[PDB]
Amino acid sequence: PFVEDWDLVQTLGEGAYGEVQLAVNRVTEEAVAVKIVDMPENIKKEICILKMLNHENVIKFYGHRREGNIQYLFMELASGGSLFDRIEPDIGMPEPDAQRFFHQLMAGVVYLHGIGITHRDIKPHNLLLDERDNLKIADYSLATVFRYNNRERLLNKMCGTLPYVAPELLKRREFHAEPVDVWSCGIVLTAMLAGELPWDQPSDSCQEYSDWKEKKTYLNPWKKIDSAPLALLHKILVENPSARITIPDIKKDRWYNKPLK
Ligand SMILES: CNc1nc(Nc2ccc(C(=O)N3CCOCC3)cc2OC)nc2[nH]cc(Cl)c12
Ligand SMILES: [Cl-]
Ligand code: NA
Repeated sequence: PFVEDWDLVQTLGEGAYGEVQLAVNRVTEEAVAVKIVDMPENIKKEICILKMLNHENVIKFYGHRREGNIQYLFMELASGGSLFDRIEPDIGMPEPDAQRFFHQLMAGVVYLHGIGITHRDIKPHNLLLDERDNLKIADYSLATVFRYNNRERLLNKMCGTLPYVAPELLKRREFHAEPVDVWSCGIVLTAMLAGELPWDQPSDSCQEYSDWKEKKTYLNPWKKIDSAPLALLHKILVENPSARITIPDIKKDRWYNKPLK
């Protein structure tokens, strides 16, 4: 299987709609990633957002080709695979590696927000790694514009992944985009530091979430996390989105700025 000059050589991942393949150019040996979609107002938006992206912690879009019912979206390859696969279950990863990834994730998210794009599904499966283990935010199939001509639009559509999703998204008819992405970054931070997700969803009927709101940090996963990163998580995973820490203030946090191995 192939497309114009590229061979499709290995399945890198399966998706709801699609598949991502390792594409290797027959002549040049360049290797890229190609997302293959069967059957497009949506993918029209997606491609449009994809052509905006230019930042070292965001997956680069190379171009696309339509061949019948199939669209081929060519993108930078992340040959390190996903962050998901660097997280040891029940353990996490070393704190200095978690911090570095968190810095890189912030740099990507600030970039996105700066161009008025929200990603809306930040989680370790969507955070890929290049050959030097530089983090790249991938998959813009749920991404959308929240700021345009310097005017913010609130969101109303429910989407994302329940364990990463902010509580306002389940309780409010409309909500601001930025604090939803900040929240998912805090759940990613927890996963990195504890190798476990704290709750099934941030709802009033989920006991693990009530436990957090009651500050029972002698329970897992919090008891596995050092007090400095945990103090940051206390400012990110705040139920009311107007009281939640913003990225400019994350950048002032004591753990964020702590030198580590
Ligand atoms: C899954 N999506 C993607 N995947 C990749 N790369 C890779 C992802 C996973 C692996 C990986 O460990 N494997 C082991 C298990 O069998 C599959 C490959 C390797 C990758 O590269 C060589 N690069 C992308 N760039 C944009 C998207 Cl979107 C994307
Ligand atoms: Cl996890
Ligand atoms: Na698991």
